[PDB]
Amino acid sequence: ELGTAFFQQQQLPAAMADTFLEHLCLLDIDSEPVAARSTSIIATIGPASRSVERLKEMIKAGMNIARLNFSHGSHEYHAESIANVREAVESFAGSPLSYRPVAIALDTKGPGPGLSEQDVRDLRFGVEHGVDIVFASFVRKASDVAAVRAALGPEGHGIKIISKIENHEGVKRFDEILEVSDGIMVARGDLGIEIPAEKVFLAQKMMIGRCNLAGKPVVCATQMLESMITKPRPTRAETSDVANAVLDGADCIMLSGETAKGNFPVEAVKMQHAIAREAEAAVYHRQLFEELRRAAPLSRDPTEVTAIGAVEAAFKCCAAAIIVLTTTGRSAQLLSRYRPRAAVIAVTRSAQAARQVHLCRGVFPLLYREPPEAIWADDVDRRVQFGIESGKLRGFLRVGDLVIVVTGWRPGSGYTNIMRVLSIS
Amino acid sequence: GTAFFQQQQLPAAMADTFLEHLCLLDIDSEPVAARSTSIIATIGPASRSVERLKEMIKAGMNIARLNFSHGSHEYHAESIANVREAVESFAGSPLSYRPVAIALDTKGPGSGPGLSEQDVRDLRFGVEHGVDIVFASFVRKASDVAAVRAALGPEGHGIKIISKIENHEGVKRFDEILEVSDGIMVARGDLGIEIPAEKVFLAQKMMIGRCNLAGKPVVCATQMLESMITKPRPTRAETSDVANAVLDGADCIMLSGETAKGNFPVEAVKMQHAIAREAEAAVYHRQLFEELRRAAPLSRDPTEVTAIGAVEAAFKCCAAAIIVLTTTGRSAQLLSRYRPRAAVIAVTRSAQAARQVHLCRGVFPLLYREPPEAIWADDVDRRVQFGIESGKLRGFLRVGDLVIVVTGWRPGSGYTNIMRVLSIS
Amino acid sequence: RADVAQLTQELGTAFFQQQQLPAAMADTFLEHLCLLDIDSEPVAARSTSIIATIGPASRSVERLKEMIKAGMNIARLNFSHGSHEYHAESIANVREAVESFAGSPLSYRPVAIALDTKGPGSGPGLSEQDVRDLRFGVEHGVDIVFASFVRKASDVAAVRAALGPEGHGIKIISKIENHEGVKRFDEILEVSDGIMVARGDLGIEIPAEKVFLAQKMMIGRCNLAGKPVVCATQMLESMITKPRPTRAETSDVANAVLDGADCIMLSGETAKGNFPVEAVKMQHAIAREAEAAVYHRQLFEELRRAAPLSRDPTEVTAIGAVEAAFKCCAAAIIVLTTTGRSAQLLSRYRPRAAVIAVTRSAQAARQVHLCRGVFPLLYREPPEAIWADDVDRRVQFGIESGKLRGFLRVGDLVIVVTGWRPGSGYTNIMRVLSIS
Amino acid sequence: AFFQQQQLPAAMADTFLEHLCLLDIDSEPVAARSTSIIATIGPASRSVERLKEMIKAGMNIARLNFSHGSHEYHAESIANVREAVESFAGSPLSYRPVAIALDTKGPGSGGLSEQDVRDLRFGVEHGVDIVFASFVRKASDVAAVRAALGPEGHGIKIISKIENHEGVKRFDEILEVSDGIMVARGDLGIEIPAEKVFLAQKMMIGRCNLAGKPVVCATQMLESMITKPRPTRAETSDVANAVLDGADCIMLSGETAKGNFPVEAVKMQHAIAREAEAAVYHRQLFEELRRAAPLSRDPTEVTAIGAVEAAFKCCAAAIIVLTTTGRSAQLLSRYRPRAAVIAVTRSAQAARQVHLCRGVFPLLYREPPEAIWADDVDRRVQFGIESGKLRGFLRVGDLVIVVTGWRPGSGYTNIMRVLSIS
Ligand SMILES: O=S(=O)(NCCc1ccc(S(=O)(=O)c2ccc(O)c(O)c2)cc1)c1ccc(O)c(O)c1
Ligand SMILES: O=S(=O)(NCCc1ccc(S(=O)(=O)c2ccc(O)c(O)c2)cc1)c1ccc(O)c(O)c1
Ligand SMILES: O=P(O)(O)OC[C@H]1O[C@](O)(COP(=O)(O)O)[C@@H](O)[C@@H]1O
Ligand SMILES: O=P(O)(O)OC[C@H]1O[C@](O)(COP(=O)(O)O)[C@@H](O)[C@@H]1O
Ligand SMILES: O=P(O)(O)OC[C@H]1O[C@](O)(COP(=O)(O)O)[C@@H](O)[C@@H]1O
Ligand SMILES: O=P(O)(O)OC[C@H]1O[C@](O)(COP(=O)(O)O)[C@@H](O)[C@@H]1O
Ligand SMILES: O=C([O-])C(=O)[O-]
Ligand SMILES: O=C([O-])C(=O)[O-]
Ligand SMILES: O=C([O-])C(=O)[O-]
Ligand SMILES: O=C([O-])C(=O)[O-]
Ligand SMILES: [K+]
Ligand SMILES: [K+]
Ligand SMILES: [K+]
Ligand SMILES: [K+]
Ligand SMILES: [Mg+2]
Ligand SMILES: [Mg+2]
Ligand SMILES: [Mg+2]
Ligand SMILES: [Mg+2]
Repeated sequence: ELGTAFFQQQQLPAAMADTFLEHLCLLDIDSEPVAARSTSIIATIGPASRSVERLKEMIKAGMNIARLNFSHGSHEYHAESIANVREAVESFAGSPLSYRPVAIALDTKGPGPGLSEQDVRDLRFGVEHGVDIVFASFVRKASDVAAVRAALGPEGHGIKIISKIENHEGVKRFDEILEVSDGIMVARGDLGIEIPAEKVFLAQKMMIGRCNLAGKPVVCATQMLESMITKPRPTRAETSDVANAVLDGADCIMLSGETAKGNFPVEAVKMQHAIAREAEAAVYHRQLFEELRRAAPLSRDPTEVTAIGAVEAAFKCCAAAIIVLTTTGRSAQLLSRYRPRAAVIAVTRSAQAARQVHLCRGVFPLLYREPPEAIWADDVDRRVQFGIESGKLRGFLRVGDLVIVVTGWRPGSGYTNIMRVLSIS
Repeated sequence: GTAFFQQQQLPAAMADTFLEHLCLLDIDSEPVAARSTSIIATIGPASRSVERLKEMIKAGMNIARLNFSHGSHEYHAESIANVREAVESFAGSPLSYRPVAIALDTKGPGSGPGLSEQDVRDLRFGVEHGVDIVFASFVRKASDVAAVRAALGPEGHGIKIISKIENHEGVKRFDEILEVSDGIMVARGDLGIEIPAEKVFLAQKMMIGRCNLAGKPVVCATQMLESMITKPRPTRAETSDVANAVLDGADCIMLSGETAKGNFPVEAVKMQHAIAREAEAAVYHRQLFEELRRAAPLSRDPTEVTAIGAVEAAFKCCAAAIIVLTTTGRSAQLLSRYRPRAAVIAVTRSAQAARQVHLCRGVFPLLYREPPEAIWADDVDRRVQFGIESGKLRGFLRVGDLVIVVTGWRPGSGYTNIMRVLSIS
Repeated sequence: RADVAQLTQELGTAFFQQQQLPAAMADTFLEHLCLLDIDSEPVAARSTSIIATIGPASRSVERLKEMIKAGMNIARLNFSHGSHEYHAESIANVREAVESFAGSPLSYRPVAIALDTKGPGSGPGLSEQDVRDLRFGVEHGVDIVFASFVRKASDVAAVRAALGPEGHGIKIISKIENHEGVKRFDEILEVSDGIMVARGDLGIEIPAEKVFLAQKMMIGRCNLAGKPVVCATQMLESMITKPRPTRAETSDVANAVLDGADCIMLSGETAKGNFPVEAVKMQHAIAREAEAAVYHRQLFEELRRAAPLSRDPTEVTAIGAVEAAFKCCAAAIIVLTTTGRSAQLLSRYRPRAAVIAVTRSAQAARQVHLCRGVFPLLYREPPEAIWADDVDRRVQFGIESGKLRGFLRVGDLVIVVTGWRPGSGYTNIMRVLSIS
Repeated sequence: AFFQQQQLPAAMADTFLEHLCLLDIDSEPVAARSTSIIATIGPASRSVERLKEMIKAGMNIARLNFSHGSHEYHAESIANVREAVESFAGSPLSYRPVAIALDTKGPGSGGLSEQDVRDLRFGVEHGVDIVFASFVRKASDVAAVRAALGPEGHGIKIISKIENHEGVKRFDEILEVSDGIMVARGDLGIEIPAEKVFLAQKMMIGRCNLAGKPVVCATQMLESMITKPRPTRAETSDVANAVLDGADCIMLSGETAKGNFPVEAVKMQHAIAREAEAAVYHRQLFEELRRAAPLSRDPTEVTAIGAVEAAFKCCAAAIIVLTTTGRSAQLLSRYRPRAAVIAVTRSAQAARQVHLCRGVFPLLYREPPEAIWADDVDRRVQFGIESGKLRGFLRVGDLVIVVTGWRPGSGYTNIMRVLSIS
């Protein structure tokens, strides 16, 4: 039905292993990855990656989130970077095979007591320019997040706040920070200066583990491919670091100087893309799924209940994708937390949700712009078919495949409760 | 509430090891779930009175067994008529009506090598009288099952054949017999004479294990409550034997002389009911579900994929029930094979399928009698509402419970593909 | 298959087909059940002890010799019936039958004598008849007391006090027979040497459909504590009048062994029935089949995970010896013991290997029958001048007795467990020896 | 306080996910660093005074890269290493043996090259302990290296370097005839796509752990430390992940051979390895190693499993083992005990070679002999205890597992004893 060739690809012999030791022993360099790369790539915009033509090459290479580092540059400089990103993104609104939403994230300069005056002004700039995410620098406690949230004013409550953990206090107060944040960034640069360099891997693994347990995005950042600022190829430690961040459970991986100022910004994005694809196939889903299941408390929320049912069904049939309809991205995030091998294709009418779901591993957003049908059930079927046809066009799906489809019982956010098994025709 | 988590051996259910699970079993933890292992009662002089049969149905009898080793065809036709008269006396309340299957147990081949002439005549009697199940005596190989199937003719294509394993050859050729049978009966009486008495428990445990792995019904039979033929209370070994047959994984438990000729037929049914309810709560679902999922192969059949998704969703939310619409009983059987703690309420229009699904542990059949609605989606919803209303009346459901609803995308058998999370209102 | 390939080439495919070894290698309990085979013959010596109640059907010396040969390890005297004179005669007949085999020290079978008390009756604590019967037990040298209707820790303290300073070595097995005993189980087990799941009264005191829960819970907790647990009452009841038991009875015996019972008991089946010897033979045959069907892979992992870390060298040596025995498919673990404690600590990890306990104490040799898998050998030789040579002689006695008894063959590996100095409490050494 | 140190809350976790969640930057490592450090000797690390600092920093194996330098150059490096090592021999209870490994140039465009034959002969003549054989592609390459060592070099350990696709594909046949493996990531990263090297590393480490044979992770682990005093975030993560993967040894090449911070690079590897060893999830690792190790009738194999099990049961500070060839210590090491394996040996070569096995701390026995063999054994065990107390491995009141044999000579280990310290 699928063939022996299917079961030799994407580390499937290592996937069937009964122990983690046997899983390692069965990893094969000749077993090619087939699934689309699920860990998002955040690229820092700077002199080496500002031009519209360079940004088009970075989008093609795999960049999903453009980071603006507000530690340098004026508001005028960053507004031009935003306009260049949006111009490069919209240049592909013709071909549906190449069009992809790209999120814009603002990284603050940092704190002094309370939020700095420059951070208040930069956060206001972000709201005025429609940024999707804020990477808040030096978050140490829950009140630091509340201050950033308050500065996002009356108009920016939909912006995701990713708290950067950069010091001992942030690590110690991690649980209270994660509870009030949308996600976390393991900011290894400052963290490696604030705590002993030999302890950073413990903080990284702990934070990734806790974010995976909470179902919240976690970004691994800084010096992942550092030598690529001046060299065309990374060191053996650098490729290992990227692979291990993905195996640890990071939703996003980041490039800073590699894309902002280095000589090989596009090559650095290509390298992160190539490593993440290899590492995602090497994940030991048998143990991961069982442990995510065992740790996750019982839930009476139908979205959470449908999500675990859909992920279980996708593993049972080797589903090419899980197509989910989402207004805020939440139904896609709840599927993503169980780490399915199947791609989560999120169909949405919200351009902001489409950009923000790049924070969740394995979510491939599709922005639906067709006008509503008069009959709601027909409008749902048209969006389900839109995900199927986009999936066929991009290579996720073929006729005869099985897909899991996740929808809700009435319009509006918060009513997901249906999982369907569909044969692609 | 805290009271909820003290009942149905929930502290023992949360245990991390089987040893800790045994340590946490509590005699004060009352069973809450409806009894899921079916009771087969043999009909005889002690249980043919229509008024006595009504008491046995109320006590929990699900399948009435006619032992063709004793009595004439005229005697068995009167047994069938009395069973049907007692069963149909409750049809005036469709929300509480309990279907009861009729099983024909053959005399056997005797000194012959294959199907005897008396068995050919008895099987034809069964088809003419509309029996639901055949317990075929002394099945030794796959060709014995084919001969029973041939003797049932074209009119008896829907009858379930449960092969009785009663000797060494049947145990050795078990795999080939199970492959062509609808299920198995561990016929301990003859088996204990054909093989050493001290080895029967090994054959019982092996056969139950293999049937659970195949997703096919398995019946534990003979001398389970033997002393209740003359005494009002069973021995300590007898109550333990019933509990252990349920813990082993038997779908059905049987009564022979206890109901056919003894002085306490109703009390024997009540005792099996009481023990099975206690033993089902003591099942270690944490290990059982993991092992059934791991052993079950990948499937591209949407009914099988929806079944595992629905069972996973039911465990996630502590669903009171899985309501499934079924024509042949197949969708209910595929849910049952994963051993959910949630009751599988099977709503069907087929009176025969309603009787036959008693062979699957945890399937509670409801016979829907209303003619089809003009709009198919309304007819589906009416059947689901009938399941909810029957469930509320019988104590399976309460307002505020979560229920998993399993349906298909079009009319007719074979199209189950939808799982939905529903709150009981 | 790579984890057993070399040992399969060495020991042969026939070795790995016996004693439910394909079911033993299974990765899940479901696959373990699927691989159980009625043609896979048991090889190991029966490890669950059989307690037989002595009565009119089993009191003669000649009948007792047949019961010892059939497998009886513990003789139970039910003090609910019979006078002190009647029970003293039963004790003398048991000792005469047991000593008739003492001529060959290498094959002699010690048999424990257990006194089962009448109980408190309508009273709240220790009755006057129990005080008199317990003093009779001390005066007649009984090894074990099965204390009836234990409801709390003070009930066992009262039994201990009635035994006096002379009965300090007697094992107290508390009988759990009612709701209060089940609810106060933890405090009772803490002060008892073991437990008896007394299903007869328990099945009257609590709903009959709940007894299996109390049995499984108590066996689980005793296995966790490493203390003996006895499953009792109506196991082979129909064998009082019939030569073959019912299908529920053979299942009940097998399930008590699979649950983890150290001992199984016969009451009326041996005390008053028409087939006392056949009932013992049936329990022996079922226990051997059920012991091979135990899923050691999960059981050993769970016993290890649940057992707290220990700084007691006897406990540390015990787990190391059991681990080593599983690694090499050791035929036996030979242990030197004074009180039986080192053998009990090996037994709590449920090795597949027989635990051959070499002791000079006749009482400890009788009492270790309470621990599953312990085969006592009574050493009658006087001590050597050099302690190290005396220890080596005792180990060689175990090997030679094991060879003559069929436990050990040339080429087998055995694990030997000893201590660093004389006296109880100093076990700390494990050795791997090849049988030549 | 005991249960807050060495990641013990994370060690008690019921799942790997919970284990990650409980990792604590404030939980200080207490156990001695188990993963050996191999430092390449070059212009930056050739002086006797420099080598003494590197030994104090944690260097266990000195690597001589025969791709560069003459035989005269390498003989001087060997003499300087031995002079620095022997400067600490005055205190036998604290003396640290250091192995000398010869890394061959390789076959180049060719089987065994003529320069490799000459270099291997040099190694035997100069008493090297280990050979890192370059570009091993099949079992016959190992046989050729073994033949070139001759009858005088029967005791030298051959660690096969896997550097290309053929070596990865023929891994099982190479490991079967080798003493261990080196994941030579430099050439491997050029021979196969750079994004696939982590898969080859994890597979090879897993298979060596399964076989109970040493595995070395090598190349660019702390590359930026050649010119900078601190490594990058990717470099510290790489070292930690090689240890978490299961590497017995970690290596420094240019960082020690030609870089500006050779001592600091050794100190950095030491600090990271200690932190990573405490973060190992022993609960799962021991169960998996135990399950996968085949049944055995070899008493040394049987005693080793029993001793490791007993060490975990009592939180033993150490397993003290008497060994002639190092084999009894290697069989204990394969089960990855948390307890240090203190190997007491009279063989100076075995003391150097057991650095290839994670968690084996060699002690070279040089005390006068005892006339009674039982007394001589007891004295070697007391020597293990005293050196352990002096070095901080043991304290009074600790439990240790002692692994001895029933008669003199190698191959007779069969005894495990539980001993209370002082
Ligand atoms: O299922 S996974 O992809 N886990 C694999 C990672 C892993 C498990 C266990 C160990 S171990 O130290 O026990 C060990 C190390 C090396 C061995 O050879 C060995 O046998 C055992 C190390 C590493 C996963 C990832 C992230 C999670 O949050 C999660 O819940 C599960
Ligand atoms: O390892 S053992 O020898 N026997 C395991 C007995 C057992 C385990 C699990 C279940 S289960 O309900 O999960 C289940 C039932 C039926 C299936 O087919 C299935 O896959 C799973 C039932 C029974 C053992 C005995 C006593 C102990 O105290 C102990 O720690 C371990
Ligand atoms: O993931 P979210 O934000 O809750 O959105 C899920 C919602 O999407 C839907 O599937 C479709 O709703 P709309 O037609 O309003 O887009 C709802 O039925 C469901 O509640
Ligand atoms: O379990 P079965 O026999 O396959 O029946 C399931 C069928 O029942 C339904 O849910 C309802 O079908 P009907 O309207 O024909 O009764 C179908 O959609 C589905 O295919
Ligand atoms: O199991 P116990 O009661 O602790 O006895 C074990 C004891 O037996 C021995 O092996 C032998 O002791 P004895 O010489 O006193 O008989 C002791 O070394 C050890 O302490
Ligand atoms: O690990 P190896 O090489 O097998 O050496 C272990 C040997 O060491 C000993 O413990 C002591 O032997 P020596 O007295 O020869 O040093 C032997 O009993 C044992 O066989
Ligand atoms: O700010 C950052 O990204 C850091 O410190 O690593
Ligand atoms: O026929 C039967 O039911 C039997 O033999 O047990
Ligand atoms: O006393 C007993 O043995 C009982 O009640 O079972
Ligand atoms: O030779 C080496 O060490 C390499 O290639 O990495
Ligand atoms: K910044
Ligand atoms: K019949
Ligand atoms: K009594
Ligand atoms: K070289
Ligand atoms: Mg920073
Ligand atoms: Mg029969
Ligand atoms: Mg009683
Ligand atoms: Mg190289």
